[PDB]
Amino acid sequence: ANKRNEALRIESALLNKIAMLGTEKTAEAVGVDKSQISRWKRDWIPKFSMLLAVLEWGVVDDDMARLARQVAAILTNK
Amino acid sequence: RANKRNEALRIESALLNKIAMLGTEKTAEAVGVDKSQISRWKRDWIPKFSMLLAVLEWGVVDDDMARLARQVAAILTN
Amino acid sequence: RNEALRIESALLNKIAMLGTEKTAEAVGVDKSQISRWKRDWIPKFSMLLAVLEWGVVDDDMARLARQVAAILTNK
Amino acid sequence: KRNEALRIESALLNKIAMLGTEKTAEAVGVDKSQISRWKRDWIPKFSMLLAVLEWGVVDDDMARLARQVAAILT
Repeated sequence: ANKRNEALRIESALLNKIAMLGTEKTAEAVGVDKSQISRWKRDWIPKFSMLLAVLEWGVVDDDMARLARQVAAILTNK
Repeated sequence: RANKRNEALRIESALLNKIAMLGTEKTAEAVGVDKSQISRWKRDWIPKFSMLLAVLEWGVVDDDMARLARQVAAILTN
Repeated sequence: RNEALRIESALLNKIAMLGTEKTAEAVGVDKSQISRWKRDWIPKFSMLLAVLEWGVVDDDMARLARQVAAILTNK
Repeated sequence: KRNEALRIESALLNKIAMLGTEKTAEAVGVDKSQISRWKRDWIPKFSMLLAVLEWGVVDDDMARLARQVAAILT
């Protein structure tokens, strides 16, 4: 349900940030030869992408956002 | 004169701070794990991962940095 | 249950300000304990101070609330 | 100095006495055979916390906090 959808939520922001930076730089800025990394995404990012989801890494994120753009509400609105 | 090194460390902290705090309470499916548990896993891919997370400039939230946010945020929210 | 709670909230923000890790180090508490610290000891001492009608209050957690108002309140 | 802690434990132990070394240990909770073990490791540590928490955490210290505390509150 949510521990799985929200894990994949992270598999996705993770893959996306590789993408952004460069599959290349995000791979020599962080070990793992071209061939190994990428087809590593296949099997090992999904795994510790659940992990983050397990730590609620979301609520903190989301809460750090809820509160953020909630205090940005005494600004938006008063 | 650290740029990435440090954060791969700041991040890596709060992680094994949670893979023990909530850790092998649920962490074998949380990451679908070998015969059974392995923190020998963690020293394998958590440090690399923390790097990635750092490289990806992924999140932050120091645990007592949050609290302060929250408090300030509550102070600014009444 | 008393303003012991109020006090707890204070001490924790101070610890947070100064830094949970620097503060454990500066105080006795080693990273091993920091939780016990925050979950038995802080609350318990907070009662004592409440009972002791001690008081010491969050002025510093003010300067922050407002000092985050300085930067955020302007762009 | 950091016998600032001593002056604290001192003032704490005074308020305690001045109020009741039991009217107090129940006001907070805890009894006689442990009530004595309380005076010594606990009060001092708390005094030390109080004395640490009583260091300046100066301006620039207050700035890096106020900065990133707010860097997340946006």
